[PDB]
Amino acid sequence: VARDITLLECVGKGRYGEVWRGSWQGENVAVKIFSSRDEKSWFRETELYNTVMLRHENILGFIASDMTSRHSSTQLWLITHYHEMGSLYDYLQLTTLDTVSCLRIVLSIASGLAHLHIEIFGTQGKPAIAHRDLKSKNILVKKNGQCCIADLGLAVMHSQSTNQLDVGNNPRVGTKRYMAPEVLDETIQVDCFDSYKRVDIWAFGLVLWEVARRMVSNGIVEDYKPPFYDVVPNDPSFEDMRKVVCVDQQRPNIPNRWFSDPTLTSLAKLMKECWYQNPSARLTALRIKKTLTKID
Amino acid sequence: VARDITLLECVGKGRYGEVWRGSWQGENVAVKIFSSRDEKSWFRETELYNTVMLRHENILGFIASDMTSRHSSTQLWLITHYHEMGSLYDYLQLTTLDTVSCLRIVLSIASGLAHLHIEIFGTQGKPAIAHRDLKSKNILVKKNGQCCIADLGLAVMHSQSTNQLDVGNNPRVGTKRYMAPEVLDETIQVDCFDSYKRVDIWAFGLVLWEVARRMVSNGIVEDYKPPFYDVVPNDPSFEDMRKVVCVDQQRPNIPNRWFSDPTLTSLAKLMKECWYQNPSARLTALRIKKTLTKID
Ligand SMILES: O=c1c2cc(-c3ccnc4ccccc34)ccc2ncn1-c1ccc(N2CCOCC2)cc1
Ligand SMILES: O=c1c2cc(-c3ccnc4ccccc34)ccc2ncn1-c1ccc(N2CCOCC2)cc1
Repeated sequence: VARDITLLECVGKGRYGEVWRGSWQGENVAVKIFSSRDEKSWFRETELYNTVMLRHENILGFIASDMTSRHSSTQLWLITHYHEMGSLYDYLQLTTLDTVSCLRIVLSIASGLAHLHIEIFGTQGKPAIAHRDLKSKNILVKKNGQCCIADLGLAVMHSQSTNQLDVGNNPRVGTKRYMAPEVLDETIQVDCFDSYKRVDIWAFGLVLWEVARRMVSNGIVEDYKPPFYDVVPNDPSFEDMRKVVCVDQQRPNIPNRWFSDPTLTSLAKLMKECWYQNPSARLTALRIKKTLTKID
Repeated sequence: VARDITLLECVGKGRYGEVWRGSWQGENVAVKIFSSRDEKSWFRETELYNTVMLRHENILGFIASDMTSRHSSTQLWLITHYHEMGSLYDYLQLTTLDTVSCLRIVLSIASGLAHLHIEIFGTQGKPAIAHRDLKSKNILVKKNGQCCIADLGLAVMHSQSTNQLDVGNNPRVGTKRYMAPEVLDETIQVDCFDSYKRVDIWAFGLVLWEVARRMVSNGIVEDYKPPFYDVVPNDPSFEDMRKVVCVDQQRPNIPNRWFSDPTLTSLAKLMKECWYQNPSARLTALRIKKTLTKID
């Protein structure tokens, strides 16, 4: 089917490869073409899409995964639904948010992440899945104002039936800017599936921060900024992050104007419960989901 | 609701209190009257029945918990379904088993234990529950040849809605005869919920041993004996058990004649995989259920 996709324009590009707006069967599609060095991620994401029943409103839906030759060389493609509003990263720089829009975004993400983390038994079930590269560029905004989570190339899996933690075999590591302290300082218990969920929760708190900044209260709003924008450069090194997060113990600042708004007050408390040093102390995805469902 | 029951005969009495066949609305019921020293166990088990949807064919069904004044003293009652075949401890002493009835017993136990251990979500859900006092006296035999698990007095609970382990406040500790190595040597990670499930699997392996001895093969069967009958006395001390299980690494002996019967050969393997010194190496309850489902 890759043969029948017309590529229209590149809408994203990095070390991972490229993403194109494509045309297939009269519809827009997104086509990720992986770079020659990220093949293990293609393989992992193709694995999940072909073996795990993983359909959910807030998880990017796959159309197909192909191996195609483009002028005497094999490319690995992932074809998915196309979301014209773009990633959450771009969207937040192009608009501000009201309370309703802000809460739909962060609840839809929590709902997606809770569905990954929870094992489902029986016929149409799935193992537990930790994401491990959660960030605002890996979240797409839908026209209905909810989001969906993309990029399963680092997923780890677990099934209670087995002692079996399925970590794959991918040299890729998570985005440094969003790595939790226990990943930066290499004390993460790599044999414990729960450790990976607590890493997703750390990174979720950062996304929550990023989105809350863009909700208007009392007529004012903060500029879009990425986590730790003030203390690390662009493309921060491993050591930059370790210094800020581990040695200096820093966390994103809460703007004072948030305390004059009850929603932002509740989101401030929530995000700080994603950031405890002790990974065991952090909220679960399901607790976040429930809490955001009650926030008004 | 304790006034609506008439106690007819005491069918058991020990350190824990007493159990009575009572009469209620045309049916037998079991009435456990707790001893004064075991008040916290009544409280825990009343806490569970009041806060947890716990219904399963292989878990002793509760009718009510009540406080009542008899003899000018307060008795704490737990009123359950009654099983005239008695506990597994009684039944194994009354009779021998054929292959079908042996597998029906130990499968149904695995099935109840798996159900305790697994967390269920939604409106029909429940937290994960570890039992902590599993033994043949805490398992009742039903007329249909299946069993149900009793005695949640030491239960510990866990759910994906909170990273806090819900332990009791109960000084009571499990039956020493069945305690796992990591309990006896006090190396159990008291903060990790998984380690309490692993304690149940140790004990389940011991129950499996007791049941297996009573399955006849090629006209051979063993007398009923409790685990470790040959190396500790009745009512063994904590040291008695630690010397056998930890210091000497002893394990219940496998009768040679089991290796002449394919079923008992499969049961011997399954026991072994319950008895590893390393708790994390042990099978899960769900994998035991699945294995016993496929053993013929
Ligand atoms: O980039 C995408 C996109 C990417 C994936 C995708 C597929 C496979 N793997 C991924 C891993 C990480 C993140 C995304 C994917 C799936 C669907 C997608 N729909 C849309 N756009 C996208 C479309 C437009 C835009 N502009 C930029 C800012 O606003 C206006 C237009 C920016 C992004
Ligand atoms: O003891 C029971 C029994 C106990 C519970 C029960 C309720 C609440 N908590 C518990 C905690 C641990 C164990 C059991 C319970 C529930 C149902 C029960 N049905 C039957 N008998 C029982 C009845 C008779 C006998 N003999 C065996 C020897 O030949 C004479 C009869 C032995 C046991």
